[PDB]
Amino acid sequence: MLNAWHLPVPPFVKQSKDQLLITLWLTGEDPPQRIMLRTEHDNEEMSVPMHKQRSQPQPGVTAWRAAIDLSSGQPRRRYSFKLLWHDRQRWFTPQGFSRMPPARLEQFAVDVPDIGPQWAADQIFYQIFPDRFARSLPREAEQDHVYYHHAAGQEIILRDWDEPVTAQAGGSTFYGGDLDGISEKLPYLKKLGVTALYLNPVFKAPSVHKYDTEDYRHVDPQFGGDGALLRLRHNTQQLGMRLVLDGVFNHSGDSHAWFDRHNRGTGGACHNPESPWRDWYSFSDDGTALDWLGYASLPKLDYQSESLVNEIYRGEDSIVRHWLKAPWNMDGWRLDVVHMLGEAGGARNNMQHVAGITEAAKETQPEAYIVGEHFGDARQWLQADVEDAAMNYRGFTFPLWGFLANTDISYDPQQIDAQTCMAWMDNYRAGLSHQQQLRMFNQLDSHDTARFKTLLGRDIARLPLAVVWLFTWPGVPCIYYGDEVGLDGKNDPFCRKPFPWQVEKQDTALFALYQRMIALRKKSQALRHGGCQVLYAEDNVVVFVRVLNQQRVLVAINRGEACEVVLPASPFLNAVQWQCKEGHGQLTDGILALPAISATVWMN
Amino acid sequence: MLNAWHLPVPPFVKQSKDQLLITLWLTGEDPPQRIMLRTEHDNEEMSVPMHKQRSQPQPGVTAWRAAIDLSSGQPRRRYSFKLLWHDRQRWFTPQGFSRMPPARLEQFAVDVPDIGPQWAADQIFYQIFPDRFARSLPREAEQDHVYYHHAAGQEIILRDWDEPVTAQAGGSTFYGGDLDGISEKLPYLKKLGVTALYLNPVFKAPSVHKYDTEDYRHVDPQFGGDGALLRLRHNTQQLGMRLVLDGVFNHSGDSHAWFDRHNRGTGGACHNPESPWRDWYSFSDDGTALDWLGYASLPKLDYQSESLVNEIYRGEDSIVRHWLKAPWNMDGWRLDVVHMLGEAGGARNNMQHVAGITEAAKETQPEAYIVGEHFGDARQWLQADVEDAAMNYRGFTFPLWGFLANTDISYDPQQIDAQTCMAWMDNYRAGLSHQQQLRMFNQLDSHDTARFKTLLGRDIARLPLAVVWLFTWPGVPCIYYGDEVGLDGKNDPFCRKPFPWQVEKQDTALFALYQRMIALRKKSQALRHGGCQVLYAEDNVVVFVRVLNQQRVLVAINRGEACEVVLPASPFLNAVQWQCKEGHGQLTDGILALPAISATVWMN
Repeated sequence: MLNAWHLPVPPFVKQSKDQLLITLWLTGEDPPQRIMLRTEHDNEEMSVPMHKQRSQPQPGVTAWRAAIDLSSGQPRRRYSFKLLWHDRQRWFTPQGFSRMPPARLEQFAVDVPDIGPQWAADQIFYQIFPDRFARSLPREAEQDHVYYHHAAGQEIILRDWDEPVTAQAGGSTFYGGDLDGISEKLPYLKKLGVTALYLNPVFKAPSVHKYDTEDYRHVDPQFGGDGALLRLRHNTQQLGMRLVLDGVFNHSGDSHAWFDRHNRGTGGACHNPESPWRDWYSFSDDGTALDWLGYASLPKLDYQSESLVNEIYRGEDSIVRHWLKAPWNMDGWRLDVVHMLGEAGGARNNMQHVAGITEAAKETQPEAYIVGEHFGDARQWLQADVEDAAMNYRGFTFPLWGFLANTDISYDPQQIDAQTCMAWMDNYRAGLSHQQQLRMFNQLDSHDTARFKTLLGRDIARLPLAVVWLFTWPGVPCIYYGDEVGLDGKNDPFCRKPFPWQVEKQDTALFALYQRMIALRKKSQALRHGGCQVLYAEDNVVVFVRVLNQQRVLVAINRGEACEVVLPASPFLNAVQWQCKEGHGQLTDGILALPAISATVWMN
Repeated sequence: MLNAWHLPVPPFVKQSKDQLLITLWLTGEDPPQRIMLRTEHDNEEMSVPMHKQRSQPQPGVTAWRAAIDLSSGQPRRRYSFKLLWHDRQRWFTPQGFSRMPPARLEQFAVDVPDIGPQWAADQIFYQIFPDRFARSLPREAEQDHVYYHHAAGQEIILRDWDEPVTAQAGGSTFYGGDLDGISEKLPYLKKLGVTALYLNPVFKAPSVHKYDTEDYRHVDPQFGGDGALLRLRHNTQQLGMRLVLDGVFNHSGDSHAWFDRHNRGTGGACHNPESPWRDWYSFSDDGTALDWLGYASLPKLDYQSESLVNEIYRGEDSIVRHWLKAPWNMDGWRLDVVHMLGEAGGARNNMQHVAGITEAAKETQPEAYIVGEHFGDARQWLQADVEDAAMNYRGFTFPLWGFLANTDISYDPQQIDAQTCMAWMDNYRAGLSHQQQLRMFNQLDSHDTARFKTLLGRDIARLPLAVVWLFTWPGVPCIYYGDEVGLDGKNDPFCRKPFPWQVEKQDTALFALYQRMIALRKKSQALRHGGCQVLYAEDNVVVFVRVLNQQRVLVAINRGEACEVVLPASPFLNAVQWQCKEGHGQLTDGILALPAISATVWMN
């Protein structure tokens, strides 16, 4: 049968002068007479005649080649292939063959004038909640003084690292980790192979999670000070590492001097109407203020105020540009409820202010990396390019919750197969250009979820496969602290367990795994900046290959008993050297040999 | 066998005080134990417990209902169905049952409150090409003068209606219609049933197509005039019709004041580099300016110039707000090539500007209708709200062109069946909110395409089907002058034939069909404001039903040999008297008898 193949990578996609080169493969009976290239000359769907080539790239398969003039027009290079017969018309797309013309999002793409974080196309990220990771040894008296969380109406519970995580006082209990404990654990990671840290809020606030911001310009004493951070910034800089912080620009805390709610100080918008920032926060007729999802702890921010927009991002000393310029030069920003930051306490002109910030950043740090917290379809925040990347909860994580753990984002039953999954994945990704696929924030769990291991329930044996998949899927992968060491926990406040540093607690078996796929990913041009074409997905087996100029990397997942599979022939499976790297399976003349519950990896 | 039914209009989607109340129908074995309703409060996907209903709408009907708070949240509310059992999970969306969680912009969607032109779905449209529609008997003094079409390098050619339209001298052959000739044939239309006019380029231009606007502030002397455009308005206003003007806004004409590519103007940006209008266009280094698809006559305009931006839309007497104010009170615009409007002679910040002109058109005419010329996917723009609607070429016309004519957008080679077609149509709808689906500007061909009749080739037989479709599928129809009287043509120089007024040349049979359809559409709540669900999709047959509260309307086409059909049962299929309004299919209890090339229709 006729089959065609194309990936948005160099083998095909090769830049020469002001002409990008898109190439396609054709292998089968009744070939088309002509092929066209439907691209977007500056938002105008056109069609360019592709040429057949005397020279055959691999035998029995012909290659067809055309141009996209790059000297003019927008940077996103969108395109697709129109195969023509005399009576028949079949379309070839990322999502594969089609008979009905596809959508603009669902098509191969490339950011030829890529001006986005190019770094972070080859990184592993490590997520840490500073209060549950590492307690430093010389502790300033201000890091253990007990204070009152007015928000919760109780004083904070200082605890000894080894005390249990209780249901009570969830957001108020403190073990005492600090940026001095991460600046103390800068070696542990380097050896593990982490290359970049994602840092939860480290600005003055009352909670243990510090999302009820109280000032955006200074670091909490409990977390440390502008002192603890100047260190973790400078000390990481040497070791190659990268540092991105957590911001909350959708809301501050009812204790911020901006919207004081406890009369603990002065100037607050809550119980004082002529506050200079009374229009910076929204209040109804009844006068109570607009808080995030009924948490009185989190006053909503109204960006209609021209002044707010100066404090947050526009003005030269904006909170955004602030942590991104001298003396910090932080590596970028994480967006808290990025799809909720708007005006009149709603998402009014949300894309306006989201788009806004990322401009401001980009005048400060042209190379800075900006991530959206989208638990659902996040396509357009990114179709629009208001962000460099989006925490890939939809495209990567939740898809593995259904397949491997049999559950969804709301912890209900979810029965899917490999076929359903690989479609779901391939579909979302299809909406993103290749250079867009590569910067995604694909992780497996986080402080907003249970620990992944604890979700798998009775299939805990599958955790590997998940950690094997995590490093071969396109994008930037991340590791929430405690995961590499086989940590556990249900949802908050139990997914925030203190780290065990006594080897008698770690599952070092796991820890090895990271390192290998961590190193192998760094050894691989393929698994970092390479395309991906799903090769087999049905029932309980999954198979794909990352690909660049000559490097190829196959994978095979099985969520079932061991088995064999017939990889339909493919030009990707004719590599010169099937050098096994990971797993315990063997590829023998196109038949795949998998142990049960396997996650295998080949390479050249 | 489990199955479910829902469409975004009442009885299901029914407003109630400060709460929209959503309901879902269910038939089949193994009913699900719980159902949750996923809505978006400010881009936040939550869950709304559905309760089953005590009073079962019909026999074999279980119904579940829940609430959507309107006191907050954003206008267009997206929603979808998550059916839960104890172990599997099913999602219900427009496109039906599915296993994947639904895309955000494919979920059911309702605008409450509504913003755009509501009276829009109520219209039927007549699209007029002035110089080739109606020549007013009392010709003006200069209405018959001939000049030098520099753009063409020849003098413009004067001609009378019955002359054959020639290929050569495409932009120069003039037959003599005007705005008064339109006004005097308003009898002809009010008979046809039309309620609003789409008036193609009508501002001063030396060509015939008037895309090279040469004075945006006056009506051309050969196409009517300021007084004539205020007469045709006076009539429509009294007769009760609506007149929408065309906004040729991505570019100006190369003989226009602002560019003066001819040495017959002053200050023109072509051969005067310091002219205050140099930044109104982008140029290259060989002096070349950015010309619209290489046609020097329409230099593209550089929208990064604030100077232009007040002239076109932001400014008070901007060209946009001018004709939407006294004295002209136009009812809105049609933005020819609206997608390529942007900065650096390209689409840089395209969506920013499109919304700007559409925003300037409302601020003046709060009830304005703004429509963009989109030959392809307009989805992302429509999800932005930057256009109330658009020429629905890919959302109606082309789907139909594949099925009924077996042709594409640039190539004839194309074969589809009813199922392939119908998904295409449901897809594009899913991405569109209902308040917009009814506002989508359905037509079958136009001044930039080949005449439908000539596309049909040897299968002219099906023209009836299509005509039914045009008025019965959701959205507003726009009968392009000519096709009602069976006018022919082929391309941009042949698809604008002069309207034939001789009864003996008109296919009056065709005219009849329109009238009926137009009237049927005018009588029905359904065909204007009501939901639509395809009920059967196979090969040559398509069966669909528009629905509202109690009113129903069946339709059924068969572009092939006649046959019988096994109509799947449905809760809409208990109509009290399906009184045949058109077609010679007769319906016997869910068995449908469809004659060949039939366009049958019922109603109750």
